[PDB]
Amino acid sequence: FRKMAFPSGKVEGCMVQVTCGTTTLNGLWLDDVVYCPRHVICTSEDMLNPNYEDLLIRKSNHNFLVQAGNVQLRVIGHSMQNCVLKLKVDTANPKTPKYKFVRIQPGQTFSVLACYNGSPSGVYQCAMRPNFTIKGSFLNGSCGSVGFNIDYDCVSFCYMHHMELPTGVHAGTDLEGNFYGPFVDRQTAQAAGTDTTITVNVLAWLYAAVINGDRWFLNRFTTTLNDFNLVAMKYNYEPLTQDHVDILGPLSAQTGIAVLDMCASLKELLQNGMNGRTILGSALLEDEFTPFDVVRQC
Amino acid sequence: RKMAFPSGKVEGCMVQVTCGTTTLNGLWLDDVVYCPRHVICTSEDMLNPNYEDLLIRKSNHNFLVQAGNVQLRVIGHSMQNCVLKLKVDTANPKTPKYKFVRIQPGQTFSVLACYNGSPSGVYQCAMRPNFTIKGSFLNGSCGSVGFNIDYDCVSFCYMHHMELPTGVHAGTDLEGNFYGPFVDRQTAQAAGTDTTITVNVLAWLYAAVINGDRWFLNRFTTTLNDFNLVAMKYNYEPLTQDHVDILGPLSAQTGIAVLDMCASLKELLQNGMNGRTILGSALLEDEFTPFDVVRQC
Repeated sequence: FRKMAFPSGKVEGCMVQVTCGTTTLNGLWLDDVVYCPRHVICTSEDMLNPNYEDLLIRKSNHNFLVQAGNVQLRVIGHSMQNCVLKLKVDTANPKTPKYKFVRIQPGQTFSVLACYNGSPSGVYQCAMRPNFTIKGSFLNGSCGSVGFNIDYDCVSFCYMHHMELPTGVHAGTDLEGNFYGPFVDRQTAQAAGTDTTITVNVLAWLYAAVINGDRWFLNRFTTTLNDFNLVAMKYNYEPLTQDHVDILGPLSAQTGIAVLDMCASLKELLQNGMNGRTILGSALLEDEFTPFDVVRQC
Repeated sequence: RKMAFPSGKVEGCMVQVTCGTTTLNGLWLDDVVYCPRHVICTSEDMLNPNYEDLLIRKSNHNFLVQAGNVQLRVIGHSMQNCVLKLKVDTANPKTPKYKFVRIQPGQTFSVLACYNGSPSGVYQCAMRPNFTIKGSFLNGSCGSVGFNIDYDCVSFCYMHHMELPTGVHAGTDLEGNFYGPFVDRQTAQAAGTDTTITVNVLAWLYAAVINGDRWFLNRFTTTLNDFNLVAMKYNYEPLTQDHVDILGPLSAQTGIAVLDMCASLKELLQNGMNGRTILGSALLEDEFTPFDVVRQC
């Protein structure tokens, strides 16, 4: 089983480079506006304690060198929405796809077009962790790269990359500029909270392995909902809510295995390990597959 | 993380090819459409098709090439080996700069998997030693292509043809030559025993020490002959001298000579990883090449 990213074409055409001062990073070009992280304007001296309203009011339109591959791009206006700098530009992007700006919730999956200096470098599928971070591959220069789902024509932009956190993990905002998590585009001592496993996702990953013909982890047991949580907590798993149960109903009725019976297997797998075995090619319990993802690609 | 190429230069090449009641994918590049030759076969045909014969009878009006909504009219058809080349009336505007390439086992490429011509998603992939490739597709995904990009330039490696009982896939290079001992005929085929790609494990292990996974090292050193004897009994492909020189760039940037790293690997092949993981896998993953590692470090 393969983690599958979305075909990045519609995003590729919106990736531009944005420069301010000595700083350069990526921006997102939709419809005569260019979205980018607001720290493009800090001197990294300003990073310890930046007054953004003060640094921005000291900037002219001409202070923003914006390039889209070959051609410059005139900035005729500039404003700030929460942590995102919104750059009015001379020309509307003709490759603007159909889009929306979505704020996802932790556990949900999306794809990331990692870029450098406005050049797309690669694409990958990841997940927002319960502690509001993204475990990803970002060299210095990924700032501004975006996270999205594509649905029919419609790119659902849900994430823009801002910061690396000491843990090695990545913090960003939605495309409105509100951070995911207790993180601030500033140089504090913010550490990521304690990560947890997305219990609802590993369960859905377990149905897929049965659907693709693996039954060896099941058993004869079942478990109350409360009993299952009190056990999984001990392994740093996210509580399983009645909402999480309902979400799984589809995948249950397709396989014939009740959702709490399936939790009975997760309990056994957590107590035993896999005894040398694997599941869809992993020796780990995979939490970056959501119920939606499993229904689509199985 | 595993990191596929930007897909949009290829997305704008995916078209649908229907012939009878098989419908699969095709690649449209400058007035030709590329496609598995087993589109011209049916229920009973593909139990032993004579392909030269099945195609000398059919004509252009047995092929339905659709680029989304716009239908392309086919104005000539030829085979190469197992690729079917349908000439069409309209040259593709979105045609990119491109080469046909044939990759080697243990090389990586990106699969832009599509269904009836519209692309589903992209993933990163390796050509296994047994010449199959791991993961899953299903019914509609033949004609989905594999590729690398270098500079402006899409290098096409692969075209999906077959699935096999292992749960794994079989395809040709873009010139119609099969990768592996497989045929575009519906009778019983199987992967050979696949082996693990030794030089990609070493490049992975380097990528670990490049990110401060520093504990699987030892102060020790095996050598090429003594290491390969291990390789043979854990079903790892042998390490070569070209395998070492390739890893120089990564040995240069660590202090870790390549054979030292091999002693580390042996004691993981023997003992195991002993509880811990390396970059969050309990497996010694081997679908990252030395170039892949550097391209992302």
